[PDB]
Amino acid sequence: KNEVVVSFENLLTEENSQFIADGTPNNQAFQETDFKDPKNLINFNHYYADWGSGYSFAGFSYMNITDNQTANSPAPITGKAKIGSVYIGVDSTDGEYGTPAILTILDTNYKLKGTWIANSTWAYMGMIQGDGYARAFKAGDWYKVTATGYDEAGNETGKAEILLANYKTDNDLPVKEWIWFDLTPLQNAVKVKFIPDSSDKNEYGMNTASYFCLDGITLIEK
Ligand SMILES: [Cl-]
Ligand code: NA
Repeated sequence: KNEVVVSFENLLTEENSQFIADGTPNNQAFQETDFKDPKNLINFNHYYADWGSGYSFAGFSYMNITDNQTANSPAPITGKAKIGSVYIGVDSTDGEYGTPAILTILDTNYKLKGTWIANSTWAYMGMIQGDGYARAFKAGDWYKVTATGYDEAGNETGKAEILLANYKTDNDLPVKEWIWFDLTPLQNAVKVKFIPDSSDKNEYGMNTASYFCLDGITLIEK
């Protein structure tokens, strides 16, 4: 069964750049658009706005941003992509005003094999020292990403999970590397939703940044 790695290389011309929607960002609400990879394998949804501090995204975004020092950076804590220079930034929430990151496989001969995943700098900084809204992690805290698969009609096909932090003691740290997230348990999913969660949460949702990163998204033939 042939494997293909989705790539957004050769799309960004400048350093420290990201996908920018065709529409006009506003400070009222997120607007939604989509982008597909150059091989027309997967459609990724993308939310965008500008609340007054510059372009703000949710859902998926391809970028080459390397800043792993600024407290609110969407860049992986590694400060670099797993493969090449381009990776995918994800800001995903579920619920009422939720902006979930849901990809759709377009070349339906393929299913997802998996992906590399890493913590965003924003989520990592929140866990190691807090960020006002988020509090520093201690024994018992965790950070998770759950992938839910669906068929074309939207019927659930399977679910997979991975931890990006799991503090057994006050002295532990979140995952600082790219790690492999096996997505074959989603079965023949066409649509895949990625939702982050944290032990640092309340009634309104999670306090740790709902930002994480993906790279080397791999498809395998069914
Ligand atoms: Cl648009
Ligand atoms: Na990459």
